[PDB]
Amino acid sequence: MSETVICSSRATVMLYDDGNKRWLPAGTGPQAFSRVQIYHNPTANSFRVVGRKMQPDQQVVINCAIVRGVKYNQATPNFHQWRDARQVWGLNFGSKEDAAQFAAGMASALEALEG
Repeated sequence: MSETVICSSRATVMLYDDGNKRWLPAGTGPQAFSRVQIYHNPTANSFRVVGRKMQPDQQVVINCAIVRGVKYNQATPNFHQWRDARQVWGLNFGSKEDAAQFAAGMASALEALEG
């Protein structure tokens, strides 16, 4: 299998546009939540998020890498916004378990990457 996934949460990934101060659908225009999973690649001691929509289309809404530099902010019980380089990946969740599970793996990444 492609690398070793960490966790999986239900949410509609969102990309912030500091240029205009607001959020913006990471993937394409349409929306309908997405199954985002984290990738645990210890071969290089690095992590990366990967999520796709929940429709026959199957499109990745998130595909970035996190390495001892991003720290989950968690705006609300059902939201996770982190600042990596210059962008912001604020994904909106649908259920408590989603936002809770998502941070589960992630938190592990930021912990095995930072120290």
